[PDB]
Amino acid sequence: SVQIVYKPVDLSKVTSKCGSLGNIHHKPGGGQVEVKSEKLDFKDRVQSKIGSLDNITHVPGGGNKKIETHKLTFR
Amino acid sequence: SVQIVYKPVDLSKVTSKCGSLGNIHHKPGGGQVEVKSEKLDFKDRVQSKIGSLDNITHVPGGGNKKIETHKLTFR
Amino acid sequence: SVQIVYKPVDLSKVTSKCGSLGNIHHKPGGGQVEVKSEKLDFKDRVQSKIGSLDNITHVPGGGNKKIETHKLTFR
Amino acid sequence: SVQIVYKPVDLSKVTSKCGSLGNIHHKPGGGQVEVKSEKLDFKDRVQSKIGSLDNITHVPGGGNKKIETHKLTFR
Amino acid sequence: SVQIVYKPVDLSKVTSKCGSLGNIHHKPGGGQVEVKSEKLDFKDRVQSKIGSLDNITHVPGGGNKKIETHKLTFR
Amino acid sequence: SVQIVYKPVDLSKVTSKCGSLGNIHHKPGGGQVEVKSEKLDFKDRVQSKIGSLDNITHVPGGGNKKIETHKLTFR
Ligand SMILES: Fc1ccc(-c2ccc3c(c2)[nH]c2ccncc23)cn1
Ligand SMILES: Fc1ccc(-c2ccc3c(c2)[nH]c2ccncc23)cn1
Ligand SMILES: Fc1ccc(-c2ccc3c(c2)[nH]c2ccncc23)cn1
Ligand SMILES: Fc1ccc(-c2ccc3c(c2)[nH]c2ccncc23)cn1
Ligand SMILES: Fc1ccc(-c2ccc3c(c2)[nH]c2ccncc23)cn1
Ligand SMILES: Fc1ccc(-c2ccc3c(c2)[nH]c2ccncc23)cn1
Repeated sequence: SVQIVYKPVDLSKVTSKCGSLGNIHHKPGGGQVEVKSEKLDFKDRVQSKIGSLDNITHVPGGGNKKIETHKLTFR
Repeated sequence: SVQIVYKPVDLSKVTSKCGSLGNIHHKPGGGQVEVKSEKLDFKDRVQSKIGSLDNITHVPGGGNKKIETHKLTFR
Repeated sequence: SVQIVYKPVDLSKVTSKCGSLGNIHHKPGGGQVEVKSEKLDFKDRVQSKIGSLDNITHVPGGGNKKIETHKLTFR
Repeated sequence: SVQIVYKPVDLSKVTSKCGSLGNIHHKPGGGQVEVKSEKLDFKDRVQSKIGSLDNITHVPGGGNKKIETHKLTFR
Repeated sequence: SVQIVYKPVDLSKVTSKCGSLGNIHHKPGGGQVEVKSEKLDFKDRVQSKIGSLDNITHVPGGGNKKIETHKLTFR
Repeated sequence: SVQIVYKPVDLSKVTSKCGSLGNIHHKPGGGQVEVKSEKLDFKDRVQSKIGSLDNITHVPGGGNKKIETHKLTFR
């Protein structure tokens, strides 16, 4: 005989209050970029990125995160 | 005979209060960039990034995080 | 006979109060960058990053974190 | 004989630059107001104001002012 | 004979630069107000103000001011 | 014979630079106010103000001021 009771209770709270949020300024890559190449030999795969790439401004009002995992394994 | 009771109780709290949040300024890469190359031999894979890349401004109002794992293993 | 009772109680608290938060200035890479190369031989993989990359401004209103793990193992 | 030449030259400048302007919160009179009167005799004019009156939020983008007066008086 | 030349030259400058401006919070009169009166005799004019009155939030982007007066008086 | 030349030259400058400006909090009158009166005789004009009145939050981006007066008087 085997009896297993799995009764986790979650009454938790993840909250945030922000009176005002803003005046955010993100300016990447305002400088001049010059790339001058001459007599280059590439014998394999080439990946090149020039300029302003993949810059992120992320401004969530809350941005609160809850991660919870439940696992019952029986053998 | 085996009896197992799993009754965790969570009444916890993750909170934040912010009266005001802002006036954030992020300016990466305002300087001039010059890359001058000549007579380079590459015999394998090349990855090149030039400029302002992957800069992040992240401004969450709360940004509060709760991670909780529950694991019951029986053999 | 085996009896196991797992009843952890969490009434904890992770809180923060901030009256005002801001006037944050992050300026990486305002200086001039010059890279001048000549007669370089590369016989293997090359990774190159030039400029202002991967700079982070992270300004959470709370930024409070709770991590809790529960593990009951029976053999 | 009387000769009068009035030739003022104005090449002046009143300018302003604002990158962003906002997140302004004005909350007057959030408190409870109770006025309880009994057996008052007024024998003349009465002016009464109760509550939230005449509060101003004024947010001009420039709000720049130039005042100039020119006066030539001859007798 | 009388000769008068009035040639003032104004090449002046009143300027301002603001990168960001905001997150302004004005909360007057959040407290409770109670006024309890009994058996008052007024024999003349009465002016009464109770509550939150005439509060000002003034947020100009520039708010720059130039005042100049020119006066030529001849007798 | 009378010769008068009035040629003032103004090449002046009133400037300001502010990288960011904000997170301003003005909270007047958060306390409770109680006014309890009984058996008062007023035989003349009465002015009364109770609460939060005439509070000012003034946040100009520049707020720069130039005042200049020119006066030529001849008798
Ligand atoms: F289905 C998807 C969804 C998303 C992406 C994805 C997102 C972001 C980036 C990316 C790929 N590669 C990068 C390199 C440098 N910086 C940022 C990124 C690819 N496949
Ligand atoms: F079905 C889909 C859906 C999305 C994408 C996807 C999204 C974002 C990016 C991407 C691919 N590759 C990148 C490289 C650099 N930076 C960003 C990205 C592809 N397949
Ligand atoms: F599905 C996805 C989703 C996201 C990405 C991803 C995100 C960010 C970056 C990335 C890849 N490579 C980088 C290199 C340097 N700095 C930042 C990043 C790829 N695949
Ligand atoms: F033609 C006009 C135009 C405007 C007004 C005017 C404006 C503002 C106010 C006012 C009168 N009396 C007040 C008392 C207390 N606080 C503010 C004010 C009267 N006549
Ligand atoms: F033709 C006009 C045009 C305007 C008004 C006018 C405007 C504003 C206000 C006013 C009168 N009396 C007040 C008392 C308190 N607070 C504000 C005001 C009267 N006559
Ligand atoms: F035409 C006009 C224009 C404006 C006003 C005016 C403006 C502001 C106020 C006012 C009168 N009396 C006050 C008492 C206390 N605090 C502020 C004010 C009257 N007449």
